Amino acid sequence: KHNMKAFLDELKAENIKKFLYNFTQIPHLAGTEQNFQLAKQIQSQWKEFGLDSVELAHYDVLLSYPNKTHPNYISIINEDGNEIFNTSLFEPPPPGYENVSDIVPPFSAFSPQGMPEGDLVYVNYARTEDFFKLERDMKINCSGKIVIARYGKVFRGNKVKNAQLAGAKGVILYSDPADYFAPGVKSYPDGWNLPGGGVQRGNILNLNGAGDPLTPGYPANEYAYRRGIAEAVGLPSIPVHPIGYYDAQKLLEKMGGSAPPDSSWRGSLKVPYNVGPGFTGNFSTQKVKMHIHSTNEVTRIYNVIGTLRGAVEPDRYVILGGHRDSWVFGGIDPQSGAAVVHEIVRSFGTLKKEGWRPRRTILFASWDAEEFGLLGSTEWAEENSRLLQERGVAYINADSSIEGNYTLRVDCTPLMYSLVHNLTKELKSPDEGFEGKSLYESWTKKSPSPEFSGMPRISKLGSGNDFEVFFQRLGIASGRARYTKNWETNKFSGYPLYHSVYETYELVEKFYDPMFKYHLTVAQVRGGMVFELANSIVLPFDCRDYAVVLRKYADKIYSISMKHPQEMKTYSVSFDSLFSAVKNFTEIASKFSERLQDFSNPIVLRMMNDQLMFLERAFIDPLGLPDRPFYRHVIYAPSSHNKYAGESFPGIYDALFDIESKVDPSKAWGEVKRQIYVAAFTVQAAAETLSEVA
Amino acid sequence: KHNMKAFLDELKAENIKKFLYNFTQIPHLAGTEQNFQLAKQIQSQWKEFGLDSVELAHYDVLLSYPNKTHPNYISIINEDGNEIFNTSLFEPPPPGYENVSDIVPPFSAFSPQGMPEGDLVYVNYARTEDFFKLERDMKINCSGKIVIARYGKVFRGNKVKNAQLAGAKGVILYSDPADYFAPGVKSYPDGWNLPGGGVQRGNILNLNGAGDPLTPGYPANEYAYRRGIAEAVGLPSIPVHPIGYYDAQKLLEKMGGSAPPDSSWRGSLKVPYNVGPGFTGNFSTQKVKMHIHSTNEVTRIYNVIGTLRGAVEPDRYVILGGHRDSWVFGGIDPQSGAAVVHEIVRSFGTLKKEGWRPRRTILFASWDAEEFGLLGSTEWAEENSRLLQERGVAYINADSSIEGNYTLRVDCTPLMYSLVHNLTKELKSPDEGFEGKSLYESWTKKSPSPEFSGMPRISKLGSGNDFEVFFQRLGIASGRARYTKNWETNKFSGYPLYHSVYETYELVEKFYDPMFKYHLTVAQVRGGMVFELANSIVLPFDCRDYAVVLRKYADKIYSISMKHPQEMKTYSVSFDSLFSAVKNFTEIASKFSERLQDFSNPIVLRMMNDQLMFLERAFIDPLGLPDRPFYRHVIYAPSSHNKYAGESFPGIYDALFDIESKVDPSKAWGEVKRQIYVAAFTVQAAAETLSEVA
Ligand SMILES: *[C@@H]1O[C@H](CO)[C@@H](O[C@@H]2O[C@H](CO)[C@@H](O[C@@H]3O[C@H](CO)[C@@H](O)[C@H](O[C@H]4O[C@H](CO)[C@@H](O)[C@H](O)[C@@H]4O)[C@@H]3O)[C@H](O)[C@H]2NC(C)=O)[C@H](O)[C@H]1NC(C)=O
Ligand SMILES: *[C@@H]1O[C@H](CO)[C@@H](O[C@@H]2O[C@H](CO)[C@@H](O[C@@H]3O[C@H](CO)[C@@H](O)[C@H](O[C@H]4O[C@H](CO)[C@@H](O)[C@H](O)[C@@H]4O)[C@@H]3O)[C@H](O)[C@H]2NC(C)=O)[C@H](O)[C@H]1NC(C)=O
Ligand SMILES: CSCC[C@H](NC(=O)N[C@@H](CCCCNC(=O)c1ccc(I)cc1)C(=O)O)C(=O)O
Ligand SMILES: CSCC[C@H](NC(=O)N[C@@H](CCCCNC(=O)c1ccc(I)cc1)C(=O)O)C(=O)O
Ligand SMILES: *[C@@H]1O[C@H](CO)[C@@H](O[C@@H]2O[C@H](CO)[C@@H](O)[C@H](O)[C@H]2NC(C)=O)[C@H](O)[C@H]1NC(C)=O
Ligand SMILES: *[C@@H]1O[C@H](CO)[C@@H](O[C@@H]2O[C@H](CO)[C@@H](O)[C@H](O)[C@H]2NC(C)=O)[C@H](O)[C@H]1NC(C)=O
Ligand SMILES: *[C@@H]1O[C@H](CO)[C@@H](O[C@@H]2O[C@H](CO)[C@@H](O)[C@H](O)[C@H]2NC(C)=O)[C@H](O)[C@H]1NC(C)=O
Ligand SMILES: *[C@@H]1O[C@H](CO)[C@@H](O[C@@H]2O[C@H](CO)[C@@H](O)[C@H](O)[C@H]2NC(C)=O)[C@H](O)[C@H]1NC(C)=O
Ligand SMILES: *[C@@H]1O[C@H](CO)[C@@H](O[C@@H]2O[C@H](CO)[C@@H](O)[C@H](O)[C@H]2NC(C)=O)[C@H](O)[C@H]1NC(C)=O
Ligand SMILES: *[C@@H]1O[C@H](CO)[C@@H](O[C@@H]2O[C@H](CO)[C@@H](O)[C@H](O)[C@H]2NC(C)=O)[C@H](O)[C@H]1NC(C)=O
Ligand SMILES: *[C@@H]1O[C@H](CO)[C@@H](O)[C@H](O)[C@H]1NC(C)=O
Ligand SMILES: *[C@@H]1O[C@H](CO)[C@@H](O)[C@H](O)[C@H]1NC(C)=O
Ligand SMILES: *[C@@H]1O[C@H](CO)[C@@H](O)[C@H](O)[C@H]1NC(C)=O
Ligand SMILES: *[C@@H]1O[C@H](CO)[C@@H](O)[C@H](O)[C@H]1NC(C)=O
Ligand SMILES: *[C@@H]1O[C@H](CO)[C@@H](O)[C@H](O)[C@H]1NC(C)=O
Ligand SMILES: *[C@@H]1O[C@H](CO)[C@@H](O)[C@H](O)[C@H]1NC(C)=O
Ligand SMILES: [Ca+2]
Ligand SMILES: [Ca+2]
Ligand SMILES: [Cl-]
Ligand SMILES: [Cl-]
Ligand SMILES: [Zn+2]
Ligand SMILES: [Zn+2]
Ligand SMILES: [Zn+2]
Ligand SMILES: [Zn+2]
Repeated sequence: KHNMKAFLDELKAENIKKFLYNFTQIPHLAGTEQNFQLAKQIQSQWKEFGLDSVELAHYDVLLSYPNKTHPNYISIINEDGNEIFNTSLFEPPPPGYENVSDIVPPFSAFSPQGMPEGDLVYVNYARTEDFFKLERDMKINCSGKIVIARYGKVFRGNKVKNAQLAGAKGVILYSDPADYFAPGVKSYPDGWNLPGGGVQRGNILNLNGAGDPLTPGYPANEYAYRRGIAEAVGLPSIPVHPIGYYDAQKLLEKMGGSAPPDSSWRGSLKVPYNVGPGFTGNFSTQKVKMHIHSTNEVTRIYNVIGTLRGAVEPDRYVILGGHRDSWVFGGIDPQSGAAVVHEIVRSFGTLKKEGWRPRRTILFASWDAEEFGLLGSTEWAEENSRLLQERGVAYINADSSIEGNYTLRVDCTPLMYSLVHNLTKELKSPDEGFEGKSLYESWTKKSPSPEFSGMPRISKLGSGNDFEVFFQRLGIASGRARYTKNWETNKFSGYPLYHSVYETYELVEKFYDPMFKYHLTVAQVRGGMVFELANSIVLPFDCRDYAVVLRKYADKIYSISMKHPQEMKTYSVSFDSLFSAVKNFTEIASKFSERLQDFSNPIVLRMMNDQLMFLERAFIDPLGLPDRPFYRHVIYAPSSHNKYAGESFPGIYDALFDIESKVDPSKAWGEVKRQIYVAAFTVQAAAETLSEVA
Repeated sequence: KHNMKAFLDELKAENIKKFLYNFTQIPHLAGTEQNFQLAKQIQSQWKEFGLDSVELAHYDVLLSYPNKTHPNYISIINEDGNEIFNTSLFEPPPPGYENVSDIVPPFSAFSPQGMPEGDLVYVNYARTEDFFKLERDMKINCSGKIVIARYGKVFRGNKVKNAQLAGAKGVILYSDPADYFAPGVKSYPDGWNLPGGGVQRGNILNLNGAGDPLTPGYPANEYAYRRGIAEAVGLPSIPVHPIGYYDAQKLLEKMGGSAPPDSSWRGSLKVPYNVGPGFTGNFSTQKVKMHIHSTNEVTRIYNVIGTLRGAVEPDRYVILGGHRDSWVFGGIDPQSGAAVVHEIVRSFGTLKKEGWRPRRTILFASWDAEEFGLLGSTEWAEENSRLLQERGVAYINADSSIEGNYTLRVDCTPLMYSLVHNLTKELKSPDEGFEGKSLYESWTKKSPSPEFSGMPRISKLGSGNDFEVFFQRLGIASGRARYTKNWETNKFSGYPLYHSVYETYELVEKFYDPMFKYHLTVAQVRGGMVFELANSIVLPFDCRDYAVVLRKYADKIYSISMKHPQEMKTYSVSFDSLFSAVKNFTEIASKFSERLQDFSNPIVLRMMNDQLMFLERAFIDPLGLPDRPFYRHVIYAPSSHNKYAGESFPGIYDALFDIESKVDPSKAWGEVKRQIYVAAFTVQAAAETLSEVA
């Protein structure tokens, strides 16, 4: 038989291992020849595997690279202008790779050029609340200063945005061992920790969903009109560069001015973590000088798009996508994901060669330039938005399959909660001590829901990966799943070797997953989800799960507002409409579920499948969120303080944030009321898509 | 049998006559009790007629009314401040209606209040080219002047916008007998011409598709947040008032300054049509003073929405809609249309009572507040946009059925051209001399296509009626049809009694259509279109007709650009991408048509019906046109110079308009190139929705 068990049984850990080795021997940086060659290899192999069509979709997008003959570095400079200490020009390469060429040195992609010189201020994680503490409580002014911030907690582009608005003239990002060195584990190559010379690459854009900075709204095809660089979307205005903790120690050790305000500001280095500005007495005349010479360049990128045509509903698309470009070798990010996608394609293709096809069309994507701002997925979605609008059932992302070996991590739309619970109850746990137990059992034990007993945690979607355009712009039901660590406070910081040269095949094979059993489990989860979405007669979405969360989110946003009772009285701020809409959605969803269970009629079925498919779509507002036109989902958006985190009722949340500091409370509370109206209307309008159609 | 002939045969001229009489005995001004009572009557009757459900959908929108105890008028004032001539406070009511109460006096809806006093400048029709002539050629400055303009040629809101930007401090609109008095016909009540005391009411908003000025984007429901009046959309900034030609003569007769520049500036009154500014020598010290005291008021409006549920595809909607609110009695506008809709509902209901249902759902709408800016249709579409997006097959409008007795007039999407041709070939011509001939034959003879021999003229859609939100915002295939006059130069001016108290039942019964045969023909066209759209197994849309027009429109926009060859050389302005996209659309449409003719499989059928339905949808750009976010169709928009006219490739057209006057030609030609890219992309993306789906 050709059922899900047949699909799942065909997946093999040893194939995932072979693919991971094959994809990680040389760097695959976006825009480079190496990565184009890998695209062509994947295209050829997906064809061999049995897909109906496999094409490359190319775009010409703005990328950023260091200047090979004018390298980036930071100095401490004396009053005579002598550079007395310099940060490293490259990470010491790992054993056996010291002769690999074209390893891009650490840099912050899209930094502007400059050579700012100044006094340092230390800003902890450079979060919104860290700058509030500095400027409001400690009365420290960052204007004209170079800020030094530790990586962790929030997306680095948010740090840079925050520093820019505080008036900084430059930002130095570093990896503190508090966040990137687990106690009792050795540094690479002897363990999975970051060494003092390791550095985390990554872009510092704030694109808010736009994709290529030069072509917002439209694909960057051959005839595209491009914005001038001065009008580009999302580019930082001050130079930025990342460094390792050996170099950070040298910059932080001489810091003077004010003591850290409390222990949450101190990392694990042997320095005081003084906030500054500037250095202690003896070194008061020394400064820090940055030298950044990176260039932004329009560069061709290539997505591979494979199609497995549906037997019954070929005009309904289930998409499994993940990226292929990496900063260096991509041992975890992304090739641990890409190897899983490759084995999933091979398995579906095996069934296809035996005469099977899925009910609905499955599209498989190998995206390019994810590391430079989700560029490949977003340009392709811009090109194909009308097809995706009207035909897109679901998107499952497939970046890194592992970031630890402890338990499952899942973020997805509520419409997928029941699917994930049911699938994980049918899969074997790979965990020590849970032999013979379901993955649902191990996951629920290790990562309990904060809300419900005997349920696992599933988080909201924000941004930070290639599902963003599908979910936040287009309103296609999306999900993601991987294996993770037990390090809760580090959930947005990345594993220690994230975006470093040290993330290699050997890292994964020696220290993360020697038997590739966690990779196999992730392949079963991602592939099983795609299988069910593409083959179930009724789409496997439960609208009642959205009703449950909407009440949760309404209670939460009401509780934030209720911190300001006198203003709610003064400005007549009522959440009554939003609770009414949620109540209506709950009632209508319950009645729809009854009809769905109670309805031989393929028109009623498809009518009902269309209601299920367009339900996520109903939460899209074609006017977008305030000043973020490409974030259009009214229930979820990436947090304005941390792109990696999802925020619920984002338009209301942002209207309320720090509202006590707004100079015109009438205007500010008016906009809260406006956002309550938009949210109440949108929830009611989504509910009504589930009513009887006539 | 229950087929289209059965539906068409059930329609009766004598019923349309009875309904028209019933709907025109008292005024039905939007927001008044009279119009709410008519809504309730229609709701009850549509229920009686057999519809499955009939509901009222109400909204609270900004309307505008004169002040009953502080009337609007214009004076000529002497230097001592004595008002020596006053315009009328009301139109002399027609015979037998001199005791009807609540006839709203002539006013321009949404005029601000004020009492500006100044010198007159005469501006012909106040078109963009009339102001170019005044300011650029004649060197006459309208700043601080009161402008007097004749109605005709373009939407009055465009006149007001133009006058405002020329610096006018007020606008007086009047009906010149050149445009509103056909030679050799008597004035009402003895014929269909406008008497010297008649006045055309009408709104002067420039909403650009927004609907209620206080709630753009969202329905004006009970909990809506409203903009403050200072932020309202589309309100004029200077007072405006309309007058009849007896009063105009008194204002124009003393005009001095410059002679009219040529004969196209002279109307038919016995005055010189001097442009001014101000009066001739003896009267040079007299001024004109306006007194406008109208108020804008949020007021409840009511749409009636009737549903006839489809037997096979109940989640596909064919909509027949037209408005019910009138300025006064609405003899032609709108009740000649509403009477036709009423008889169409009665006929469909007769079939329903015999056991028939249409294949797809038919929705019938009686819209409110069309006269105040398409408010009822637009608020309802805003409320239901997600259902309409995903389920809307077509919208057929049904305002005035007659504006003459000469031949048919049709404006519709190219997707409906073949449907209209085929239907009209099967209907009887009602015209004298064409007894026994088809309507297609008479129509083609009287209104030949400028492009093709043996074809009739069908025009583009712009705005001016309730189809606007469905077509220009949502991208639902739309059409309209009525009987018209033989007066080509008057095609946007309105029939002589347009929006006057004199448009009564007697006007229609005596002078337009005594046998109600033209009304019956229009009912057969509108109803036949709805019947075919709701019942044909394959949707009756021909994508190849869009391919033909797209080439026409591309040739036309290229030819406009080619008036500037040196700039096209300098700025490398190429239309190659747009012609490539049109060529691709033509090829793909041809192949789709082959499959459609060549494909027992209801999934392939519906898949193909969905491709047909979403084809109009593909021309929508979710970012809208420049500074007009609610006009989203890339091929058509209402002309920026005349809301009644449709413009093709509007984004390119507006980028090119008057480009030789732009101060920064680099920037201006850059934006032309941007608009070519958007249009080429959009045409290619629409073409690709017709490709094989996988
Ligand atoms: C959740 O679904 C429910 C339906 O079960 C839906 O209920 C609707 O609520 C609206 C708003 O309360 C009701 O609107 C009323 O409609 C009547 C006519 O039916 C009007 O007369 C009312 O207006 C009068 O009263 C107002 C309030 O005092 C005054 O402001 C106004 O000036 C008038 O005096 C009012 O518009 C509507 O009837 C019901 N529909 C039902 C029960 O079928 C509710 O809106 C849904 N929630 C959301 C957020 O959409
Ligand atoms: C109408 O449909 C046709 C398909 O029948 C479609 O043709 C496509 O045209 C584009 C643009 O010309 C082609 O893009 C090329 O793709 C190749 C790889 O396939 C690239 O190597 C090309 O780039 C090189 O050449 C460029 C031009 O000199 C340089 O600017 C560039 O730097 C490179 O040197 C180029 O991107 C595409 O291959 C075809 N696809 C086909 C034939 O299948 C056409 O685009 C459609 N029209 C519209 C408006 O969409
Ligand atoms: C906007 S352009 C982004 C470009 C690039 N993207 C990433 O590197 N993404 C990594 C981030 C890893 C650290 C944060 N972890 C989470 O956010 C997280 C949430 C849920 C689940 I299930 C798994 C992981 C990733 O998603 O794996 C960048 O950020 O530089
Ligand atoms: C933006 S709010 C509009 C509110 C209101 N609308 C109308 O009165 N509409 C009348 C206009 C009649 C004169 C112009 N004729 C055409 O445009 C025309 C084109 C094609 C065909 I087939 C038939 C007629 C109408 O459509 O009948 C207004 O204009 O004050
Ligand atoms: C990754 O695997 C691919 C596929 O097996 C290898 O590419 C093949 O290499 C052989 C020998 O050079 C050629 O004959 C084939 O044409 C290639 N097939 C393709 C590209 O589809 C590639 O060598 C492997 N890479 C590494 C680093 O081991
Ligand atoms: C840090 O790097 C800089 C740049 O290479 C070094 O400064 C240069 O030193 C050379 C040789 O002494 C001079 O000829 C250059 O003019 C210097 N350039 C600049 C910009 O100062 C510096 O010596 C290095 N510092 C340390 C401690 O290694
Ligand atoms: C997850 O599994 C549950 C348990 O089998 C499914 O819920 C059952 O669905 C069937 C078919 O509609 C009903 O007859 C049962 O009453 C349901 N049992 C319940 C709710 O306890 C559920 O549909 C599955 N979720 C999916 C497929 O998304
Ligand atoms: C228009 O026609 C309607 C429907 O026949 C008339 O309304 C009816 O009037 C009678 C007598 O007053 C009542 O018994 C019914 O209840 C009404 N029916 C409705 C409202 O559905 C109305 O009188 C006619 N109007 C004019 C001006 O002739
Ligand atoms: C035009 O109308 C105005 C306003 O009613 C008339 O002016 C008024 O005349 C009365 C009686 O003589 C005075 O008491 C008012 O003070 C006047 N009002 C204003 C604003 O001037 C005027 O007489 C009318 N002119 C003509 C020619 O009929
Ligand atoms: C308008 O009528 C024509 C003439 O009957 C229809 O075109 C025919 O359609 C049938 C069915 O697909 C084909 O077999 C013929 O070859 C067509 N004849 C032609 C093109 O000359 C046309 O489809 C009708 N238009 C509609 C229904 O929108
Ligand atoms: C990189 O730096 C070199 C050496 O100074 C310079 O010649 C070249 O212009 C730079 N390349 C760029 C800016 O792309
Ligand atoms: C910070 O410093 C600059 C002076 O260089 C000043 O313009 C700015 O207002 C200061 N901000 C605060 C909060 O002191
Ligand atoms: C794998 O799990 C073991 C046992 O709990 C742990 O000691 C090891 O550190 C884990 N590896 C990683 C990379 O987390
Ligand atoms: C209308 O005019 C009267 C009489 O001057 C005045 O009392 C009232 O305020 C006005 N009504 C309005 C502005 O709605
Ligand atoms: C028109 O008149 C005013 C002076 O009242 C002036 O400000 C404006 O620039 C003038 N425009 C032209 C074109 O003369
Ligand atoms: C109706 O047609 C006749 C004959 O052509 C014409 O004389 C008459 O004016 C028409 N009526 C109207 C209102 O156009
Ligand atoms: Ca783009
Ligand atoms: Ca509105
Ligand atoms: Cl992922
Ligand atoms: Cl109409
Ligand atoms: Zn990644
Ligand atoms: Zn990454
Ligand atoms: Zn009308
Ligand atoms: Zn009208």
